[PDB]
Amino acid sequence: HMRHRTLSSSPALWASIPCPRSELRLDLVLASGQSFRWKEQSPAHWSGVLADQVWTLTQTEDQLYCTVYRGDDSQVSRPTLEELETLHKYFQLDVSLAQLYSHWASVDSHFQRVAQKFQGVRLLRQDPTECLFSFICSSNNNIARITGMVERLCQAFGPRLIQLDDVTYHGFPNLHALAGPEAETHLRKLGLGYRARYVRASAKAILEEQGGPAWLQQLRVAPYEEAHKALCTLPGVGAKVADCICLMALDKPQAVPVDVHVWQIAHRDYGWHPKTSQAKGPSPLANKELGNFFRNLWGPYAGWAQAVLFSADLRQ
Ligand SMILES: Cc1nc2[nH]c(N)nc(=S)c2[nH]1
Ligand code: NI
Repeated sequence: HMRHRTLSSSPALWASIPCPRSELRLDLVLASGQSFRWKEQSPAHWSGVLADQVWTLTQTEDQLYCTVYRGDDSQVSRPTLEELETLHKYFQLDVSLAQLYSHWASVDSHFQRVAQKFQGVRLLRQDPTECLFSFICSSNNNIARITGMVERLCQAFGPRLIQLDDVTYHGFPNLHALAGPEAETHLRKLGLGYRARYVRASAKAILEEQGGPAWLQQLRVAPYEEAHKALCTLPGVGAKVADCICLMALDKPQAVPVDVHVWQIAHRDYGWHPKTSQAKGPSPLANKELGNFFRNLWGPYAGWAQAVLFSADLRQ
């Protein structure tokens, strides 16, 4: 009934935010392992849900164009001012990525080379709940599969928003919905495997042990180290997952997730080995050590630099 807008099709309905290609490349940010809720339905047109609404996003060399689908039986209008603010905060556009790129570059030549080809990789400020349960799905997984699991989980447990072409859009579930006695069984049906148990258990744990989603808000203002430790008490959440959530949803720019990719990057590209470890390969200690290494080199926005390299290590 209703269709995925392009900018050519329905230019009336779009609005714009002044934003150079160099501060944000949508195609590098939206499907490079931060959010799993965005897809390029038509070329250069990214559609996804954001806080119980659907958006299509596209950009020129100096403009970010965006349009909103309210969902309900609505008078299709342009994005409001508040909705444009919501998108501004989402891309943390107050932060100048140009100055961060040069600041990291001045101590790190490897970064300088990569950053040539990979500009406009910045961090989304994601909802905590959505980031938590998406990253619980990330264990022993690739982006594409995580994307699939998260989509079905939202269709199965989350409120229906709107349909566009053959795609139905659902909001992220509340904790209560994931915590119930049939939730693990349903989630296995949806292909999550062992992650089904961690999803239900962490949903149940945040409700009963931590008092629901205001807890995640507390962790947003809590210092990084405290947030990381508290996340790590949850079923299915270790250092990597906890660091991804810290970086991506709890405003801890210094959080450096250490997975197989950044372990490999460190060794291959930086010649780093664990010093204070005698054991040669990965471990909790060595991984924590590697995180410290990157903070020391890049500074309090080490997490963001790390995202530039992670994103670049996907594209051959
Ligand atoms: C899905 C995903 N896994 C990740 N691991 C690391 N180290 N960095 C990022 S940004 C990431 N994203
Ligand atoms: Ni070596």
